[PDB]
Amino acid sequence: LDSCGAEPIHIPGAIQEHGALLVLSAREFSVVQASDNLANYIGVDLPIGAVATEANLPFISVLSAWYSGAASNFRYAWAEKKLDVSAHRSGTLVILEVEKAGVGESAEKLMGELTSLAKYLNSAPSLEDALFRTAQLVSSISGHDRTLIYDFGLDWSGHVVAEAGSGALPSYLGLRFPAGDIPPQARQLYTINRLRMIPDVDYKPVPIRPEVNAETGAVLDMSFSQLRSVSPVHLEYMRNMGTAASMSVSIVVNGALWGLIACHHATPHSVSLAVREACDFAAQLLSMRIAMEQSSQDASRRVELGHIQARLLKGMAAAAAWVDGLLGGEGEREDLLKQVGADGAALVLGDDYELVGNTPSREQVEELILWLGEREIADVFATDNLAGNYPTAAAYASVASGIIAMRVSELHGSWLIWFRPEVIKTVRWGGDPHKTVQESGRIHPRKSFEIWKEQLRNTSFPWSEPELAAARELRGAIIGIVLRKTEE
Amino acid sequence: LDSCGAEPIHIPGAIQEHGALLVLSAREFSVVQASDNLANYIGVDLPIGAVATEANLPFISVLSAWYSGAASNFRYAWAEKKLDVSAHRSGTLVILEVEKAGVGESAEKLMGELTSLAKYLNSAPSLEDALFRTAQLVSSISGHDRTLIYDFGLDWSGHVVAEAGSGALPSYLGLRFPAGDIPPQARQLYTINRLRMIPDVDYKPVPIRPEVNAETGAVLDMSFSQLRSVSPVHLEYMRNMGTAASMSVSIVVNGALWGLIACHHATPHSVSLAVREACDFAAQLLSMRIAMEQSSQDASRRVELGHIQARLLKGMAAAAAWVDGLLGGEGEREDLLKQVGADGAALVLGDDYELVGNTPSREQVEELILWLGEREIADVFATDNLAGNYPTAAAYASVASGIIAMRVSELHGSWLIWFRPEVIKTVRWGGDPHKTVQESGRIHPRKSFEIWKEQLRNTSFPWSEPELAAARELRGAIIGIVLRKTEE
Ligand SMILES: */C=C/C1=C(C)C(=O)N/C1=C\C1=NC(=C\c2[nH]c(/C=C3\NC(=O)C(C=C)=C3C)c(C)c2CCC(=O)O)/C(CCC(=O)O)=C1C
Ligand SMILES: */C=C/C1=C(C)C(=O)N/C1=C\C1=NC(=C\c2[nH]c(/C=C3\NC(=O)C(C=C)=C3C)c(C)c2CCC(=O)O)/C(CCC(=O)O)=C1C
Ligand SMILES: [Ca+2]
Ligand SMILES: [Ca+2]
Repeated sequence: LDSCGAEPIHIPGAIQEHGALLVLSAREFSVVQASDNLANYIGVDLPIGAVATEANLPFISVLSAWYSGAASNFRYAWAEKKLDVSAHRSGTLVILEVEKAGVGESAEKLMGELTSLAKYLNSAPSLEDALFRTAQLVSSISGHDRTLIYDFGLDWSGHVVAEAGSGALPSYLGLRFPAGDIPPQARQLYTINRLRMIPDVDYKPVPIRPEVNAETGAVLDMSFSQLRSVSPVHLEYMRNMGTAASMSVSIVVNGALWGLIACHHATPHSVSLAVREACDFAAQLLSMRIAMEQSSQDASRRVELGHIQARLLKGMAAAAAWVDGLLGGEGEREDLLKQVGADGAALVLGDDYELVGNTPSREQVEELILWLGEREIADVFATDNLAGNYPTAAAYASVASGIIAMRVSELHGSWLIWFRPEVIKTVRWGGDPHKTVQESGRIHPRKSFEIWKEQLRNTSFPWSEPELAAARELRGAIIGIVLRKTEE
Repeated sequence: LDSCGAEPIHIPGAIQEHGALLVLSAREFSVVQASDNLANYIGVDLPIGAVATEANLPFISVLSAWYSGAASNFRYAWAEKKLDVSAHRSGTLVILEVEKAGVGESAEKLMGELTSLAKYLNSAPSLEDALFRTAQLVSSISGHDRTLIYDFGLDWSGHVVAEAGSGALPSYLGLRFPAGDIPPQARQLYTINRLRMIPDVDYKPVPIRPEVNAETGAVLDMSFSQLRSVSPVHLEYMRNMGTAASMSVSIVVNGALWGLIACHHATPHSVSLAVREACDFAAQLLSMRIAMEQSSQDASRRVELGHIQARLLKGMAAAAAWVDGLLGGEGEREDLLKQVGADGAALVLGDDYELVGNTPSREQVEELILWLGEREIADVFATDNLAGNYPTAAAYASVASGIIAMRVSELHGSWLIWFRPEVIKTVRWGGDPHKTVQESGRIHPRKSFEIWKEQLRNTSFPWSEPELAAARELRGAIIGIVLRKTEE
């Protein structure tokens, strides 16, 4: 259960103060909803149900032409009001937003800056150098007191891997922050909407009315609203961190959220639409370099584990008993361990326990199998910290802090379990990563982000996605080989 | 009409000599078809209709397990017969192939070689350096007399951009070869099947029988058959080139065929399955570096042309007459030309001709519009060599060798045409690129690939995909703006 993750952040029915929002129906461009501050930004009152005309909205022919083409987002520089206008499509609606235009900016200056970044990335000595250059560029153009790059781990915790700034905020470079600082619905949203900005932590939310959109009969889906009012609890987190403004940018690599470029200010601070879009572009450029590196490594590992797989599957088929493809020689046993980069394995077939390499005792495995028995396992169970959910395991963390466990073969109660040892390491966090407080029925963030150091115990080197896949495929192979052998 | 492009290369009903082929039905693994040389490679006669058993095929339980999992290709090292076995799925069939195994190779040596390439690419000073390193690696592992990298142009002609080898074959580095050397169905096939090998140009094809597959009732689709007998006319091309063996590898970037790693030998030469797969891997690695570079440039250009588009669309909407967004000031006119990187444009609205920048005369444009009038144009007509299909245009190649032409507005006979000048350049081809001979009812390749040099005339700098898109979008915008203005 995750109460943080359950907040419906995409439907707050309000926006921040630095702009206004209008919802139009696609066919007619009839005004279906509006933020309470609309007439202010645009100088004309649009009653609900009324038809936007060119007199109200000088850009409406451009909006019309945009609507029916391919571009996902509308942009229009409304010089007269010094407003930047943006829009997106949602169902049968157009959601239109306006904000103050940038001052003293040009497309041509931003293009030269991004071109230089692209060229630098297109050589790119090293990823580290690519990350620092990208943070420095974003810092230069956004004017924020701090810009960092936040790299997500397999558990959705993250480490600060690059940083630039004015000195007005603390340094978090090299620190880890827990998964729960960005809850899963926020992570999902941030996968599909790559930009956000909070220019003043203490804005007063501006209501969107009417509450119910008459075209849809539901509340407004603000997933792609740039002005969307943000979660109260995140604002509390910002206050606790001492950041009066933020802006972040998703780094999306091969369709998955790789990390964030996160920016903060010690006082209120906004960034123009053109500069936000340039920061997205910068993140995309960086993502291309990251991808080169990520995919080469991943693919190489899959090739490697494929070779080991081919040998195991061949020996399993050639042997009288499939198990001897795993246990029947020194190469077989070495390959068994290498298949997932483990240091040990138990093959448990009914009452026969066969321990290979470095394992817990028979007695420890039997207890572990009883413990596993009581869970639903789709294909494989994997953990890098078995003591975490199975405390009796702390007694054998030196050999089996990490496990991949799975049922195998045609016999219920037969398992293949791979083991990894504890690897102790010192981990420095931005504050106590267990510190969330429950109060008035809600989970609140920690108050301190001061370096919080631990000697991490009972935790193995993490299981990679190629190692998990290889486990799944081995499992599939064992049963398919068996099935076919049985046809005879 | 393209008779070269019409040959059904994926259904020759025969294979090359260096392996054998068996078609199995998926459910039963019943033998549906076989190459005439099968019993030779595998030592057991499989009558058609008969059920493959483990005695015939020791790997059949592995094949069975593979069939029902996710992997696209089967591989099995049949040590006893020193055969490499491969397979793929096609409809309800499995197509299984066997060939001689490699001698004195290891997975671990190939992995170290590819890892070093990946690491080099993951810094990669320059694309040129990446291309040469990749050719050198492929040369090292494949043993071919020559390895080159062949980069496709927008017209599907290609230039040799890297090369390595023994000296036993000529150098083609820096030469261009015409589009018709690889016809469009071959290019399509090579987009989805990234590997091919022809170990001996003078092999005698081995028939697959029966002719009709009884499970499907049609001939065998050999698109993904590695042993497939190849087009006779390509074999003629190889003989003319003096290459007794070849192997090539597609370089696929963002789903499109970017180029080939092409290898040749002056005498017969084969490459093992493991080495072919390593060459595919090498091409994929290279593709990741190419992609970084390609996508950055493309994306930057789209941003740039987007900015110009936003200005044009805004001026078109603000003006009484949409045309003044294009003609109504110095910026408007500059943006009009810049929208597609042109040096000139004609906006022709009924009988009013408005020429901007460097154009042909009114009289020349009027004739051009008559010529255009007689063609079907989906959205835009674009060429980099207008004299090519419109010879009277040679008289104004200095100003309008290249054009993008399109109908615009709500009035039939209204056009926007952008112009580019001739850029003369010296082009060196691998033989006369117009030289194909018709004989006995078929098109044959040239006999000489000796450097063939021309001063290329009547040809502009080529139109890029972002420039074409920008033209299409402008066209869409003009009509949408007009439509909405008209609502009033
Ligand atoms: C019970 C809920 C939450 C706890 C507890 C908590 O700590 N956060 C909780 C919820 C949300 N956080 C949201 C957004 C968000 N969080 C971060 C986190 C970081 N900021 C940093 O500076 C660093 C590290 C140096 C971290 C790890 C960021 C960057 C963001 C995005 C907003 C921004 O750029 O400031 C969030 C969603 C907010 C919204 O979009 O409505 C929730 C619900
Ligand atoms: C009328 C048909 C053809 C003309 C004329 C011609 O010149 N080629 C014709 C047809 C086919 N070519 C096919 C394959 C193919 N072509 C090339 C071309 C090159 N080899 C080179 O060395 C260089 C440049 C240095 C070029 C441009 C290659 C590489 C290939 C792929 C085969 C290989 O690696 O040798 C083809 C299809 C063959 C098949 O797959 O069946 C046809 C029909
Ligand atoms: Ca990561
Ligand atoms: Ca190219």
